[PDB]
Amino acid sequence: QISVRGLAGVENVTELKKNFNRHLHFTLVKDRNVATPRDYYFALAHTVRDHLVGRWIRTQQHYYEKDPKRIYYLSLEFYMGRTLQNTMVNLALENACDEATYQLGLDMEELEEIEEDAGLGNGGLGRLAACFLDSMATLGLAAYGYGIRYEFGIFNQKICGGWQMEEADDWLRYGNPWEKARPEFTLPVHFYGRVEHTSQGAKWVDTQVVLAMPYDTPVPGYRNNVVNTMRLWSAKAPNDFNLGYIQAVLDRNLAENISRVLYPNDNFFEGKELRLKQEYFVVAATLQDIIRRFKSSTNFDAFPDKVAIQLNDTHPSLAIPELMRVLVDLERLDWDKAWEVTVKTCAYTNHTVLPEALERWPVHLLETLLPRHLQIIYEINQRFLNRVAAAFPGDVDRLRRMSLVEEGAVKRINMAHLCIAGSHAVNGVARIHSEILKKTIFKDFYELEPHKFQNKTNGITPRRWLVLCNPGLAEIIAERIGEEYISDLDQLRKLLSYVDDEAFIRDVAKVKQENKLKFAAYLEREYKVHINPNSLFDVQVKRIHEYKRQLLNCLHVITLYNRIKKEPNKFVVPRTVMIGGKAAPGYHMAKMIIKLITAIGDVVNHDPVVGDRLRVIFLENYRVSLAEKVIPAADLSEQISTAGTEASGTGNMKFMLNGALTIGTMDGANVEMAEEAGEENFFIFGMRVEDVDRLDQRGYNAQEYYDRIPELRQIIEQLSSGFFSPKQPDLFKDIVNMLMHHDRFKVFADYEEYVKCQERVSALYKNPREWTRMVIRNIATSGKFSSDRTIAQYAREIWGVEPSRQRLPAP
Amino acid sequence: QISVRGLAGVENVTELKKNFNRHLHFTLVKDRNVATPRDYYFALAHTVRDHLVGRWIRTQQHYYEKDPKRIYYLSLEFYMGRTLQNTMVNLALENACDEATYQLGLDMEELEEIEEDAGLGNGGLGRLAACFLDSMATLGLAAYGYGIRYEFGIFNQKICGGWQMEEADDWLRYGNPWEKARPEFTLPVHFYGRVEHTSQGAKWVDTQVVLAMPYDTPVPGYRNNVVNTMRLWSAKAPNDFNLGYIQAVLDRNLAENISRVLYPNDNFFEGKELRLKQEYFVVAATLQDIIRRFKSSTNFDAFPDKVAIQLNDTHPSLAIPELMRVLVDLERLDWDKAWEVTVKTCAYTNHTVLPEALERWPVHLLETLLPRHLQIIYEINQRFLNRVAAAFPGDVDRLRRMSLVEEGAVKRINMAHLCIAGSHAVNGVARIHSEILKKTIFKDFYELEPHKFQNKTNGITPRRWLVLCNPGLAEIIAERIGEEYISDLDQLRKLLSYVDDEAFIRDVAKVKQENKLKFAAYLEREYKVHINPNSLFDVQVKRIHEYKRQLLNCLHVITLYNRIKKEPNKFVVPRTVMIGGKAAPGYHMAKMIIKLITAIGDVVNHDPVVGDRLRVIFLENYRVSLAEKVIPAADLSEQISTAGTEASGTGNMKFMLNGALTIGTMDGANVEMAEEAGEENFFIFGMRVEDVDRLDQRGYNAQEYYDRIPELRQIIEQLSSGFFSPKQPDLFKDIVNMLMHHDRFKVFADYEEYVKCQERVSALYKNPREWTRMVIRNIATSGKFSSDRTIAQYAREIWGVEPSRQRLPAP
Ligand SMILES: OC[C@H]1O[C@@H](NC(=S)N/N=C/c2cccc(Cl)c2)[C@H](O)[C@@H](O)[C@@H]1O
Ligand SMILES: OC[C@H]1O[C@@H](NC(=S)N/N=C/c2cccc(Cl)c2)[C@H](O)[C@@H](O)[C@@H]1O
Ligand SMILES: OC[C@H]1O[C@@H](NC(=S)N/N=C/c2cccc(Cl)c2)[C@H](O)[C@@H](O)[C@@H]1O
Ligand SMILES: OC[C@H]1O[C@@H](NC(=S)N/N=C/c2cccc(Cl)c2)[C@H](O)[C@@H](O)[C@@H]1O
Repeated sequence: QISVRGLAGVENVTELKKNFNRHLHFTLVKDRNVATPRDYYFALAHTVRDHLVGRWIRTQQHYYEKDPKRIYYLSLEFYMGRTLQNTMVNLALENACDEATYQLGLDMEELEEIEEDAGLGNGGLGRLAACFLDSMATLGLAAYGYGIRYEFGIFNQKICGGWQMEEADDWLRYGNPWEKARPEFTLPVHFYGRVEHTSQGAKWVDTQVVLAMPYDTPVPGYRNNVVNTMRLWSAKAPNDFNLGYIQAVLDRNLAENISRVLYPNDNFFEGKELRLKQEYFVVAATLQDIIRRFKSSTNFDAFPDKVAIQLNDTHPSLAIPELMRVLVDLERLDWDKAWEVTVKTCAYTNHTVLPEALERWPVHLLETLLPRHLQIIYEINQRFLNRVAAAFPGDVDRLRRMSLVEEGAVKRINMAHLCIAGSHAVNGVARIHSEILKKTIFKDFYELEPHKFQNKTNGITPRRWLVLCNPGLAEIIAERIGEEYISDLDQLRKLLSYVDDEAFIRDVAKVKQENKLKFAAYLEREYKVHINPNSLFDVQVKRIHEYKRQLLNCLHVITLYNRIKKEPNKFVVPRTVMIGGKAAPGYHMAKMIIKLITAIGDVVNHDPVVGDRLRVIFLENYRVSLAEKVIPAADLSEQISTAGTEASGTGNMKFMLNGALTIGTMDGANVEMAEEAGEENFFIFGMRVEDVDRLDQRGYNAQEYYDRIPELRQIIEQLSSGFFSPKQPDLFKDIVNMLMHHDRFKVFADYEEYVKCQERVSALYKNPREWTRMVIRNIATSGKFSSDRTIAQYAREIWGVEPSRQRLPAP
Repeated sequence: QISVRGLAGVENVTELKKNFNRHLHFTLVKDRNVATPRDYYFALAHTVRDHLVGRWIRTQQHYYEKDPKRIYYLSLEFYMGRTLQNTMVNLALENACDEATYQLGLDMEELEEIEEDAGLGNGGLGRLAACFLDSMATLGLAAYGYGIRYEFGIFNQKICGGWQMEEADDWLRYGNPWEKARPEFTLPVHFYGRVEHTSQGAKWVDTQVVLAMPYDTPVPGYRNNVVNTMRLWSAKAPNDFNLGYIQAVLDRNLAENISRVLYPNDNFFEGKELRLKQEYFVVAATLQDIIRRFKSSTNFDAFPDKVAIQLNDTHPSLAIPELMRVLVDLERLDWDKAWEVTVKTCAYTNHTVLPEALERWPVHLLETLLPRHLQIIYEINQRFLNRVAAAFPGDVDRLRRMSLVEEGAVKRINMAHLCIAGSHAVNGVARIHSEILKKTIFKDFYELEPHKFQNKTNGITPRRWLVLCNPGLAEIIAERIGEEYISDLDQLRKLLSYVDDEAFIRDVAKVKQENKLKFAAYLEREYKVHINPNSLFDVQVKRIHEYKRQLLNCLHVITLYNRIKKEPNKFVVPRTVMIGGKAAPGYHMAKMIIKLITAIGDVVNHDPVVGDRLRVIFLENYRVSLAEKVIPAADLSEQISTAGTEASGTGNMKFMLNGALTIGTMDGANVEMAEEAGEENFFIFGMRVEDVDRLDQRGYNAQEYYDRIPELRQIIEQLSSGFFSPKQPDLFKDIVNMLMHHDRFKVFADYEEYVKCQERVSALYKNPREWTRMVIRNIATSGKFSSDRTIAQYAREIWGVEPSRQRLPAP
C-alpha cells in the first residue's frame, strides 16, 4: 500500500502464507474452524520470528570471528513495548505480511493489537534503554543489553471512581514468542555469608545460592541484517534448596521472588532489601557472563580494550565492587591493577538531580547481604579520599562531602559517588543537565577530575517513533526526499525547502487530521468517549510527578473553563485536553493529582454552556503502545517541568518528530530543541534555571501570587470550597495546602506566563497554514534527536568504537 | 534393525532428517557447531511431536461429530515416565527415527536418556492411570484423563551415607515439549466464603477465586491413529489478586501453591489443607469442563448416557457433592433427579484396605474451605441413613458404622462411604481384594446394595512394558507368532507350543542374558558398581512399606551371608540381590529400612570370603525409566507382601511379562497370576489370608519364632549387637523392637517358608533349560494381565461402551 513499508513480491507472500498455515497447525495445534484471533497473532509472530534466526546466528558468529570490542549496557529497566511490528519494519516485511494476512482473510492491525507490551520499565529511563538497543543494532555495534526478566512489569492502571487502581501485569500468561530460554548458560549468584581471611587473601563463604537463568531476545537493526541480543536473567532456586518436605518445596518461592516484579518508582528511592537483591543479581550474573565470553577470545590488561560496561544510572553500580571482587579475590590481581582495569571498563550515566531519587544504601543492609562488597567499598573510599586529601590539602569539609560513606543516624553508601570514583566517564543526558552536574551536585568531583565529565543528549529511535507509529507522515516525507533519512535523521533538514510548498503543507496537515480521526475513533470504541476531532489536541503524557507539573496544566484548564463561563457567547479555539500517566503506588500526592484531573473532567465535560469547546480526558494506562497512538495525533506537546528538574525528557522529542508544536519551559532537552528549531518556532515560557535560583534565595512565597492574580485566587477558592467535589467538599485540601505552603516546584510562579503563552498557541491555531508551516520547521530540525546520533557519540567519545552502516550478508 | 520397530523407508528417513534440521535451526536457534546433546533431544522430540498433530485434531473432531459417550478418568496422579520412545512406538516411527538420527551421526538411545520422567505419581496407583490412558486410546474410547500439572513431581532420591535424601524434581526446567497450554479454556475455582439462603435456594458467596489453566498432553493409541487427551490443570492467581503493592504481587504465590507439588505419601493419609485444596481444584475445574462439553452437544436426563466419571480412589470424591452442587444450585434441578444423575454418572475404584490410607477429612476443614459441600454431604448422609434404617429396622449399630459422618474427638467425613453412596459401581483391583471389600471393610454396604460391587483385576500396557522396554523379547516372540499379540496379549498362549522348542529356549535365555549384560554395564557407567552378570538377579523394586516386607527380604539376605560364612567352601548359586524404592519423607521406619539395606551391602559386598557369590545393591531413585531398565534384566521377582495387604500389585505383572519367575505370597494379583500360569510354575510360600486371620485371633507372638528358629535368633542378635553398624551399635534398635513387639505384618511368621522356598529357586536356577522352560510358561500365560483386558471390562461392565480395534483414517 505505502512505499516505506517495503515490497510485497509474489514469492514472499506465497511463502509467508505457507508458513503461517504451518504454524497454526503444527505450533498452535489449531485449524481455521476453532482458531481465535489470539491464535492468529501467534501464528503470525512465529512466522515473522522465523526470519530472524539465520541473521541472529550469523551476527553472533561474526562477532566471535572478528572479536570486536563488546558493549554491555546494564539496566534494571528495558521498556520494550510490542515487538511484532518493529520486527517487520526492521526486516522490511511489513507490506508482505500485510498482503499475506489480507489474502488469508485477516486484518493484520487487529492481530497486532493482541500482543502484550513488554512493560519492563517505568518511563523515560527504561524507554531510553530500548531506543538505545535499536540504535546500537542499526549502527552495527557488538552490543548486549543485560537486565532482569520480571514476571510482572509495570502495573496496568485502571481508573475507578476517578482513582487509580493497580492491577498485576501478568505479561507472560500466554507465553512470550520473542524469547529463547538458555538454561545451558545458567550461573550461580551468591548472597549473605561471611568473609574469611587466609594467608592468600579474603574468601566469601557460607553463602546462599540463587541461580540466574538467561532468556535471550533478538534486537534487529534497521535493514542491515544485524541481530543483537538482549539477555534477561530469571531467578531459580537450586534443587537441594531448603533440602518438612512440602514446606521446603513451597519455600523455593523465596529465592525466586528476586525476578518477580518491577519496582514501580521512578525518580524516587526506596531502600528495600528485595530491590538491593535485584541489583546484585543482575550485576553478578552479567559480570560472570562477560568474563566467560572474554576468556573465550589470563591477562586482564586487554580487558578494557575488549569490554565496555555502561551503567544506566546507579542501579547496577555494584558492578564496580563486583568487578574488583572477581579480579582481586578470584583472579588474584593486585589491587592497583584491578582498579585500573575497572575504571577503564566502566562508565556511568546520571538521569536525575532530585535528591530523593539518589540511591543511598544503609550500611547495615550491605553488611548482611554483601559483606565482601562492603569491605571493598570501604577500601575504594579510603584510597579515593587519600587522593582528594593530596589535591586539596586541609580541605576537611571537601573530604566529608566527597566520601562514599555518609555519616548520620544511619550510615549510608552514596552510590553515585561510587560510580564517579569507579568510572572513566560520567555523563548527563542533556546539555543543561550536564552543566548542572558540574556546577552543583557533583561540583567537587568535577574539580578533582574534570576530564571524566561529559554530555550525551538523549534521543529516540525514528524507527519506532516515526516509521512504525506514523507511516502516513513517513511516506509523505519519503516522497520528497527518499528513504535514507530513516537511518540518517539529519536529512530531514531538506524539508526546509518545502516550507512554502502548497502541496507539502496540505499533505502534512492531512496526515495530522487522519491521525486525529483514527485516535478519536480509538477512544469511542475502547473507552466510549466522544471527542471533537476539529479541536486542538492538547496532550501531556508522562509519569505523574509534582516536578512535571500536571498541576500547572490543571490550573490552565480551569482558567479556560472559568473564562468560558464568564463570557459564554465569545468565540474560543476548541480544545481537547488529554492528560495521562501512571502514579507510583505509594505516592499520595500523585494519586490526588489524577483524582483532580478526572474531577475537573466530570464538571467540564457535562456543562451544557461549554458544549464541545472544551473537553478534559484522562488517558488510562499510558504505556508504550498507547504512546504510539496518541503522539501522532497530538497538536500541542506539554513539556512544563520547573526549570532545572527534568534531566532531559524524551517524550518531548517524540512529539516534535510527529508534527506537534511544543509549549515548554527552558528545561532539559527542550533547550536544545528550541535551539535547533529556532525560538520563534517554539512556545517558550516561564522561569529559567537562574530565575528559580533567584527565587529560592529570597524565598518562594506562594501567597504573593494568590494575592496579586484574581484569576488564580478564584481557582484556589473553587478547589477549597468543593466546587470540583460537591459530595466531599474538603477532598482537595491536601493539594491546596501544598500549593499555598509547601510547593517545591513553584507552580504559581509560572502561572501568568503559561496562561499568556497558551493564548498565543490558540492564536496560531486559528491560522491553519501558519500553524502547519511552523510544524514543518519543527519536523525538519528534529534530526539531532535521533538516538542514532546519541549512540554514535557514546561509541566515539566513551566506548572507543566506530559505528558502521554497512550490511551484513543476508542468507 | 528389528522388525517390530517398524519400517525405515527412504522417503520417511529423508523427511525426518529435513525436519530435525529445521527444528534445530528455527525452534532451537542452534547450528551443529554449538548444539548440545540436550538440543539434539529437543530437535528429535519436536520432529516426532509434529506427527501427532493431524491425528490429534481429527480424533477430537471425530468425537465431536459422532458424539459418543465420553469417559472421564479423574486422578490426582498420572505416573507417565518418558514420552519420546512411547510416541515413536505407537506411531511406528522407531526404526525410521533410529536410521535418520544414525545418518545425522547421532545415537538415538543416548538422546532418549536426556528426557526427564514426568513423575506425576507415587507408585502403583499413578502408574495404573498411565497404563489405562494408553489402553483407552488403543481401544478407541473417547477418553480424557484429568489431573493436576504439578510443578514438582515425586522427589529425586539421593542416598547419602546410606540414608535417603530428597531433592526437588524440577521436571519443567527446560520446558516440556509434550504439552500444549490452553489458556483460552481457563476456568474459575471457588474457595472459602459462606452459604446464603434465598427464596430460591442456597447461594455460595464471598469466595476467593483461583484460576485453573489447562495443559493438554496427547495420548496416542497403538497404530490406530487415535490421539486422546490428558488435560492437567495449573493454578493461576486472578490479576486483581490481593489488589503494599509489592507484597500483593509476591502473595500471588499463595494461590498458585495449589499445583506446586505432589504429596509423596502412598498408602498413608495426611489431613493437610493444601491437599484438600488440590482435590477440590481438580474436581471443580474438571466438572465445569465436562458440563461445558456436554452442553455443546437443558435436560440432564441424558447426562449419564453421554458422561462417565471414574474416581481413581477417593482423592477426587468431591466430584459427587460438586456435581450435586452444580445441578441443584446452578441448574435448579430437584434433589432426587440430581442424585439419580450423579449416581448413574459416577463410579469408584478402591486401591487399598489399610485403615491409615483411608481419607477421613475433619469436618472443621470442610466447614471453612467448602461450606456448601459440607451441607450437601450432610444431606446425602441423612437420606442414605434413612434408606439403611428402612432396610435394617432397629439395627442402630449399622447406622453408626455406615454413616458418612464419623463421631469422636474430631468429627470426620469418611470419603470412601461418600463414594459408595454416590456411585453406581464400586470395584476392587484384584479378585481377592474385591472379595475382602465385600466380606470386611464394606460388608455393610455390600449387604445393602450387592449389585454395586464388582472386580476389575489390574493390568499393565504391553506397549511400554514389553515392546518399548524389551524389544529383544518382543522380536523373538514376533518371529514365531506375528505382531498381533501387541494389542491382543492373549495370543501369547500360542507360545505354549514352543516350550519344548530348542531354538526358542535358546533365544529366550539369550535375550535375558543380553538384558542382564546391558544392565550390569548401566550400573558400572552411571554408579561405578561392579556386579557378576552370571549370578541370579534377585529383584524387589516398589515403594518402601512395612506391608511390602523389604524386611523379610533383608532377613533372607543375612541368612545367606551367615550360611556362607559358616561353610565358606560349599557351592552356592551366586546372587545379585537388588532392592530399590522411595520412602515417603515422613515415614521413619521406611527410612530405617533403606539404611539397613545399604548397611547390609556394606558388610556383604566387602567380605573377601563371600567373593562374588553374593552382592546386595540398593537401586537409587527407582522410577518409571529405571523400571524399564531393571525389569527386563530380572530373573526373580520378589512379591512378598503379607497376605491380605497388597490390593493388586502391578510390578508383579511387569516381571511376569519380561521373563522373570516370581517368589510370592498368595496376595493381590499374585493369586490370579499363579492360577493363570499353574501353581507348579510359581514359587508360592507363606500364610494365606485365612492363616493370617487365625494368627490374629489367638494373637501374634514374635518371641515364639525367635525362640524356635536358631538362624533367626542369630540375625536378631547381629542387628541388636551392632554387627551391621560397628560405629553406632544401637542404630537398628527401632527395627528390632518393632519386629519383636509391634509387627503388624508378621515378618517372622513367614520366615521359615520363605527361606525354604528360596532354596527351591536356587535349585531350579542350577538347571538353565528347566529354568527357561518355566519362564516360557509364565510369559505364555501373562495375557490376562494386559490393561487392554482390564479397560475392555470397565468399558462393558461399568461405563456402558464398546471398545473398537478399528483404525481411524491417517492423513
Ligand atoms: O513460545 C513460548 C516459549 O518459547 C520458547 N522458545 C522456543 S522453544 N524457541 N524459540 C525460538 C526463537 C527463534 C527466533 C527468535 C526467538 Cl526470540 C526465539 C521459549 O524458550 C520459552 O521461554 C517460551 O515460554
Ligand atoms: O535519561 C532518560 C530519562 O530519565 C528520566 N529518569 C528516570 S525515569 N529515572 N528514574 C530513576 C529511578 C528509577 C527507579 C528508581 C530510582 Cl531510585 C530512580 C529523567 O527523569 C528524564 O528527564 C530523562 O529523559
Ligand atoms: O516448548 C515449551 C512450551 O511449548 C508450548 N507448546 C507449543 S507453543 N506448541 N505445542 C505444540 C504441540 C504440538 C503437538 C503436540 C504437543 Cl503435546 C504440542 C507449551 O504450550 C508450553 O507450556 C511449553 O512451555
Ligand atoms: O491399583 C493400583 C495399585 O494401587 C496401589 N495403591 C496405591 S499406590 N495407593 N495409594 C493410595 C494413596 C495415595 C496417596 C494418598 C493416599 Cl491417602 C492414598 C496398591 O497398593 C496396589 O496394590 C495396586 O496395584
